[PDB]
Amino acid sequence: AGLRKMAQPSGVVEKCIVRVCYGNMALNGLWLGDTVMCPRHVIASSTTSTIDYDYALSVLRLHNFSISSGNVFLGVVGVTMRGALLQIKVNQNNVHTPKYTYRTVRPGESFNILACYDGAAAGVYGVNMRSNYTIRGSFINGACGSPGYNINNGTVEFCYLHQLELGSGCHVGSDLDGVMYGGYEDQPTLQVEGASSLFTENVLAFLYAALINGSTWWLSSSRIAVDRFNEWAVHNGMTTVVNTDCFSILAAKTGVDVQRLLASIQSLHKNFGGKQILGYTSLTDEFTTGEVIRQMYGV
Amino acid sequence: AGLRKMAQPSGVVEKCIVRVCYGNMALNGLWLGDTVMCPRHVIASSTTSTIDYDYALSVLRLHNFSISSGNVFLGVVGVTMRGALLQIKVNQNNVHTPKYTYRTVRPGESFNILACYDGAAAGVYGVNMRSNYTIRGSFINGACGSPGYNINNGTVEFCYLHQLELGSGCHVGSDLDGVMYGGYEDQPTLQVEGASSLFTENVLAFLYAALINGSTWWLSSSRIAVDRFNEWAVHNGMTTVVNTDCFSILAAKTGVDVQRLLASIQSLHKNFGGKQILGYTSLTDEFTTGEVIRQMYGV
Ligand SMILES: *[C@H](O)[C@H](C[C@@H]1CCNC1=O)NC(=O)[C@H](CC(C)C)NC(=O)OCc1ccccc1
Ligand SMILES: *[C@H](O)[C@H](C[C@@H]1CCNC1=O)NC(=O)[C@H](CC(C)C)NC(=O)OCc1ccccc1
Repeated sequence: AGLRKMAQPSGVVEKCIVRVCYGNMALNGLWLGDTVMCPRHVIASSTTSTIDYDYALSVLRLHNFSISSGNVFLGVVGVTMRGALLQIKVNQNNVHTPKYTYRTVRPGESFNILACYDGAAAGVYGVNMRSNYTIRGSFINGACGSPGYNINNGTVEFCYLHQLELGSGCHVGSDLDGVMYGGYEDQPTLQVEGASSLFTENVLAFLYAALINGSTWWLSSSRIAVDRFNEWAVHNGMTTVVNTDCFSILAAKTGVDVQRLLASIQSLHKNFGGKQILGYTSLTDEFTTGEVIRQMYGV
Repeated sequence: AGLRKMAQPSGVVEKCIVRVCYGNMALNGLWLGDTVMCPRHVIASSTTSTIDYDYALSVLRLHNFSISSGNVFLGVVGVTMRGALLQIKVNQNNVHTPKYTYRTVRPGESFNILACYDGAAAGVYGVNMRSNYTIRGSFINGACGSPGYNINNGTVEFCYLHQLELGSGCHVGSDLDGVMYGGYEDQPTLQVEGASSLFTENVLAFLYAALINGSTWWLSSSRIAVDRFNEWAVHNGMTTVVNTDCFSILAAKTGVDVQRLLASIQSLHKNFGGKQILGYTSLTDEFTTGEVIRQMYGV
């Protein structure tokens, strides 16, 4: 019993973290095979104005990099621009490289953050990509380059490298192709986050978890159809429901259909805060159907 | 920016997990040196009526154990009772044993859980020991023997091995000395959790984190002496405050003294009136001052 937001174990990723320094900047990189990937703002000069990154690369000198795995320093052979990342070729292969892939995550999907400082892992926690392509992380100065990952059947799927914090305190990365999530710029100029909405398909998963754990006080007797709910959602800070086949096994185990949970969601919006669900805010959207099925029933 | 309940990286503990099977029982053990520690109910022939564990040990057949680290099987040399644990001497030293200590945690303290099934880590999350010596876990069948840990200066401090779930779904372990937290029994008979109170010093830490992250709408201009607050606390489900030295740094960073936060707690203890603080709709006691200082300022 219980429901907790968990991270997948971090050991296989920990041995891939390096410290990457250039000039006055220091952040983290991801060392796989004979390449280190890191946010390109490590080569930028200090300025609140816009950075011409092609110019910064044109004046770069390879001997000004300092890249280290612990107290072992890696020699730099070359550098390539990769979107908002640098691909740095080094003279040593990481013998602890796991089997890995890259994958760009989509809104509402969960993954794991390995928060790193000075080229070493400090903390690990699960996150969920919001509708405005930000995550609700915890990062302070020095965290850039911290990776996000999922572990799928022995292969590490890398999906995020940390890049910046917005004025609201939420967090933005790029994928490992160098594409910034949400299209935000890797620039120091002021940008404000897009509007954020609760991810309704994840709220549905959370409410099924609550039923399985014996929480029913919030359950409506009424029903509302998916498309009518979706019309209400986009005026009330919630995302539309697109996928429902994923709920079939949860509806079968609990005896409760999606239309009943959608009506419950509308009512919870009306006395919002009056009571928690399993000790959480009643409209919690950080859990996916997959995470719930794993925690309730196993892998 | 941000505040997240996070775990310390799990890599050094993952290499210590083994699968321990006996008869119809399957759980997890902790392999350090040439010893495997696991909950002694692995040798119980029921978990349904009161168990004479000394008898169970006296009729044990060493060969009926199956202990494995991945696909490496460990030979059992002998078995000793250690409180609510078995101390199993095995024929191989774990070469990946980290530097480690044991320590029994106290109410209000945080640590990390590595949830394990079939002798392998599946998830990691942070917890905080309640005043009734239970934790807010997520565990299903097969999780017993999952360890709790902290890491300090590269030394692993083991403080918990998972033992049982109480009727309400909260979770109980033993320390690595074999002493059950809270004096609960490692017996299948009926047990109910004791009364629980919110840990006020942790609620204070959370409100300081909220201030550092720009959440101030709830902050009282009024204040209340620690004396007066403690009279209210014991009739309102909260612990008394005696240590305020742990807030000196946070009060200096924010300019807000403890007495104003105590008045705010009184106002917020019933509800947040429909608003949120760092995403919460009710007070949380899961964060210590140490976690908050680390996440806001590093170390
Ligand atoms: C890389 O370590 C850093 C991570 C930030 C630092 C504070 N919390 C974080 O997550 N990223 C940057 O400093 C980034 C560099 C740009 C060239 C992309 N800029 C940034 O995040 O500053 C925006 C900001 C505004 C207001 C408060 C805090 C940060
Ligand atoms: C060890 O794997 C197991 C972990 C429980 C199982 C369900 N969630 C857990 O944390 N511990 C026990 O099964 C324990 C055995 C002692 C009483 C000897 N008994 C227990 O936890 O209460 C029984 C129970 C079983 C299944 C669900 C809820 C309670």
